[PDB]
Amino acid sequence: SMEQVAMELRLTELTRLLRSVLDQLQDKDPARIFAQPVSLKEVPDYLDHIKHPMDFATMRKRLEAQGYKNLHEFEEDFDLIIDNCMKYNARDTVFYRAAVRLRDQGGVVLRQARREVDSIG
Repeated sequence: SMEQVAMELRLTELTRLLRSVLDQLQDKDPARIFAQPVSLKEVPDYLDHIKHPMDFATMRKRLEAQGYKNLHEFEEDFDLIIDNCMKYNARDTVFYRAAVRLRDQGGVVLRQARREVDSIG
C-alpha cells in the first residue's frame, strides 16, 4: 500500500534525524567511555548489578535497523547509558563524572530534537 510506503518514508526520516542526534551526543563523550558495551570478560559481575546494559554502538545497530519508532524510545536508551553508569560507579570516579557531563550536555541536543520531531511531524 501507498500508506505503508509514506509511513516508511517518515520512519526513514526519523532515522535520519536520530542519526544526527546520536552523533552529537557521542561527540559529548570524547573519552569514549560509552562507545561499546561494558565487557563481561573484564567486569564478570556486571549483569548482577545492571539488568539492561546500554552503549552507543548497541544504539547505533538498532538505529540502522530502523528499530526506533519514536524519539521517546531513543531517549530511553540514552538514559540507560547514563543511569547504568551512575549506579555501578561511585560519585568520585571518572566514569560517574563522565555520565553527569554527558547528561548535562546531551540535554540541550535532546531539547531541540523534541522540537524538530514535533515540528516536522
